[PDB]
Amino acid sequence: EMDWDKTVGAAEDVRRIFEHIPAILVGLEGPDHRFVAVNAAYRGFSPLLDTVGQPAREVYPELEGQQIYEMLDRVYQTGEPQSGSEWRLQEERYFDFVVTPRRRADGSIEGVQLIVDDVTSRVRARQ
Amino acid sequence: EMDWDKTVGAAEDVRRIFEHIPAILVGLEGPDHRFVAVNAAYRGFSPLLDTVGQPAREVYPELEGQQIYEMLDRVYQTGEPQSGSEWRLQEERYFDFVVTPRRRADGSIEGVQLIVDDVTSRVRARQ
Repeated sequence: EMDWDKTVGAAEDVRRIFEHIPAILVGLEGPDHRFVAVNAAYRGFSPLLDTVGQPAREVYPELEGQQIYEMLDRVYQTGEPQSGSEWRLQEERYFDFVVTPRRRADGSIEGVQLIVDDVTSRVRARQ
Repeated sequence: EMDWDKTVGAAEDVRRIFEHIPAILVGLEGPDHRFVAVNAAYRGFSPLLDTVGQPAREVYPELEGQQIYEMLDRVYQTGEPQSGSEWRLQEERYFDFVVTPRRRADGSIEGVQLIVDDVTSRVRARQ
């Protein structure tokens, strides 16, 4: 078994690092993808805050299992990692991302987490 | 002021998300860059563990202020973010990275954190 405090870090410290990681990060939990962790970069990309605990589909209903929630479901249900490339999201933006499962010690799936990358300027550079 | 538990997440939860973020992440503290947070991807890339608390230069002395520690210093001292592209590291690997400062509420610099990207296969694909 692992000693988390010594091997990964103390919880408050690790939270503070996460907040400041220079990339868009999100953690979700349970079959309804409740927000469990979001850092400053994430909140910058979406200025809807005081957000932890609520189901994703509930804070972002303007989208609906299409086609992202459905891939969050697939990762949650099957544990198969999923990647997207250059997905449009209405300004008008494009995002790369990877979603992976999070397993408990018993091997069961607890939730998912994502790193997102804003690649708008890269596609917009296609003249 | 921000309510961390509600806005970013509870500390143990956020730590657990961080552990599982599918990208190499590291947090350091103080003028000697003591390890403060490292996730599974990081520990995979460097299987030297039980590592939190120690100064970087002390666990990786085979490198020496060259030319990376020196750029960790520059970010710590000046607060200027730094990016690297395709840095070799002896197998033989190549890494992209971004290092940013972490400021206290008083505006002072507490440490730095990094996201690292292994891009070996991308350069190795140059025939």
